[PDB]
Amino acid sequence: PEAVARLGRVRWTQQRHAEAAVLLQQASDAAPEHPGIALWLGHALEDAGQAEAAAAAYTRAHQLLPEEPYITAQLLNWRRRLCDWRALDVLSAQVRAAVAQGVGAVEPFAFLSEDASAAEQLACARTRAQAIAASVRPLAPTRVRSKGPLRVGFVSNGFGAHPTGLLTVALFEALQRRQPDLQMHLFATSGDDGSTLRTRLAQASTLHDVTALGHLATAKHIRHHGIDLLFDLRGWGGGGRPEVFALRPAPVQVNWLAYPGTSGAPWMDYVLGDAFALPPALEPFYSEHVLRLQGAFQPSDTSRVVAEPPSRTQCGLPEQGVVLCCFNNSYKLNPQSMARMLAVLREVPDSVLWLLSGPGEADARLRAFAHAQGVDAQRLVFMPKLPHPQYLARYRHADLFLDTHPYNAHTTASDALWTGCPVLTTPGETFAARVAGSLNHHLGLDEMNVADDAAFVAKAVALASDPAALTALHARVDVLRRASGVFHMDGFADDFGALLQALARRHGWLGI
Ligand SMILES: O=C1NC(=O)C(=O)C(=O)N1
Repeated sequence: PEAVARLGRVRWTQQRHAEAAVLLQQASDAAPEHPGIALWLGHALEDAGQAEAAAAAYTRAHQLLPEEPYITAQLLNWRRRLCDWRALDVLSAQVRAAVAQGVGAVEPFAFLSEDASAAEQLACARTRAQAIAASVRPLAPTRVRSKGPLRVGFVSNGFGAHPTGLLTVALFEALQRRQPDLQMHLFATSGDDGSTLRTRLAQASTLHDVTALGHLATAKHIRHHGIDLLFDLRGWGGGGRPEVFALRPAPVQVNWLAYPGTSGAPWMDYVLGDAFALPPALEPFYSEHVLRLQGAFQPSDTSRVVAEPPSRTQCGLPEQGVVLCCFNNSYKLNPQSMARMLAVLREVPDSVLWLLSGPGEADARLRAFAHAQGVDAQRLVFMPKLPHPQYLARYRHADLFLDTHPYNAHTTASDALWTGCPVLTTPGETFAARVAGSLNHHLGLDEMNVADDAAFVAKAVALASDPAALTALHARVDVLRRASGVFHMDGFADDFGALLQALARRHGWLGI
């Protein structure tokens, strides 16, 4: 059992994931009390795409080492992803308690899913950042160059058909064309996926494939290019590499557009946000010194021709009736967010709720939940996984997009609005809970940022039972869509590049 588990750990290392699971299973069966085993069976199954089973292992892992914070955090994040709300209140309290005593175990990105103040979030991101910052030894300090073309770098694991590259690409294209004085460098931590996004990016910047490399080497590689300002678009989220940034390969390091919160990190100099999503009230809760673009913090791909979707029926929708949708990551679909969406459904009879098909049995769960809330399960409709262009097309059948709290739709909110679908949100009290709000505000749709849950249901019921007002809202989105600066990458470029040159001067750049 102790041996098995390690062979199967070997299999794990050499992507023979299928057998890793069958070995680790064989171990777990024979020694069902061994927490370390339960724990490896769990990462095993997960990476063999057996979600439900994977989470079952973390449950037992938790039953065996109840006082263990890291396991508890891992279990909660797994249950959110599967929309399994058994004991969510307790689990959520333990994770927050850990952060408070931290130790250390809560991953900051998972933590974004919790009902937690901007303060707890800072505590959490600082605690993590510290354990990393200590175990590492920074590279020889350097300074922003005095003379010349400013070298600006961005590191990300989604350059290509992913959120990051998918938001930044028209931006990178505008900057090549409008900000010649800036030299744009993309350090891509994932390989060429053959997406036209990946080509475009490579065509608009100098794209370095550092996918082969390790933390130390990556830093050293960035430093080889003598990058003056280095943007972390990663951020505490999956596909590393914070330890890269801890080596401070660049003398100025900016947290932007990727991780919707503070880094808590001593190696991170600036965060870039906006007046709305990061307002003065919230600055004390950022370790970075705050910068702000003139408009919304988020760019997007303003060349996308939204395609034509298949008929409502071929998309599983009925023909008449309002389609309110919430395309978002499953972990964001919390009890509070589902309740308020289902409340709309109850009071507006005709009507339907369109969701992304989640992992494991998430969809069965949300069905059963809808029924518990006294709503026909048939009225939830689930979209499968689809290439961006076909996915993006689906918003054409959407009537109103209903945001989640406390972790807003981010790229999906930008996607809706671009296709012309209004987005309803309740801007909360942390950056991540204010991303929709900031798009709406900057687009001019303040009436779509409402105060609380009751207001959310009220506004949505208003729109859903008055198609006249609803059709007119779309019309309004459309005007605002082409006239606000939110979707003017050209202006966004000019803004960014100027704010970039400014930062550079403060750290002693003499331009030219
Ligand atoms: O481009 C996307 N394709 C998807 O299938 C999806 O779920 C999403 O959020 N974004």
